[PDB]
Amino acid sequence: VRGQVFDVGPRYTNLSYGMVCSAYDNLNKVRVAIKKISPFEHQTYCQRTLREIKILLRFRHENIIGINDIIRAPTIEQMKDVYIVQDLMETDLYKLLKTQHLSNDHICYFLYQILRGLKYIHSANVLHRDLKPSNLLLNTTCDLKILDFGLARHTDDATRWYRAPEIMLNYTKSIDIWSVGCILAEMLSNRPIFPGKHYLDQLNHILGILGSPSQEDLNCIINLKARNYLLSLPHKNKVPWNRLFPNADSKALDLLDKMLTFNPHKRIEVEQALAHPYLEQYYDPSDEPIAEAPFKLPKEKLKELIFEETARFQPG
Repeated sequence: VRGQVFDVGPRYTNLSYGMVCSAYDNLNKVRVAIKKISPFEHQTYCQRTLREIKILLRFRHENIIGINDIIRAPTIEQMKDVYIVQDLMETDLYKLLKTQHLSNDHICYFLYQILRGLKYIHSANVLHRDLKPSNLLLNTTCDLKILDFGLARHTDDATRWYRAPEIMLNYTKSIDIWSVGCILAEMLSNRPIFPGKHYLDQLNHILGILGSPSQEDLNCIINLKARNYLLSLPHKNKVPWNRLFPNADSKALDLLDKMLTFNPHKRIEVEQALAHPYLEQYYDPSDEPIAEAPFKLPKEKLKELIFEETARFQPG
């Protein structure tokens, strides 16, 4: 013990305040971030923890936070906590957007890294489902890494402001691109584009900017409660992107428009976004890898599964 308890091996030496701490890596001689997880009484927490560990251990990508080490007891009986060790990140996009104007070059670079990581995620048959500024970590040289796969789902199976319209009306990979579109909007103005105060308010905010959906888009909504809801709303005209973002690069707004497309079947794909003129300085498909290994219970089995998943980091 070396405090409540935050007991992290010989390897992790200094300390600054499941809870998170910065700490000194005595091997790699860089400081690191350590998340103390205590999930084992709660089936729900065991689920999120298992999913996040299984996903992060399979993934190897520059724009996805890796797991460098896992600290736990050598036996299931003694394992009450798990410590996840990750690269120390200066900041996240949430904190950055609270006080910093982003240059066009930073917006372009951040967007490119987000999309590059998301291409990899999607190629593994994973949906993130909770992309938001606080889940995007930056280091001091503006390298960007995607955080938090606790809520992730297989493509064959969240936070209101970034939620796609079809989540309220109806699903696919397209959910994540909408979130990215919301984040780009937020990078352009330093304010959330759709700050809904409740579930249906989020739809009112989207339609306030996009305008009322077309007959063609509504024809795609087969759920009657959802379609009739949309038909009950007063008509709204589209607000042009250049009215909202008079300073913005016209290529950025073109791409924004294609990401914030109401109909998920018409919405731009991640790989089409990467190939958009806005990202031409960065785009290099051979340097935009896909996953080698795409993805295909009570407390006690999940605890056992978390034990097994974490075995590779043990001295053996």
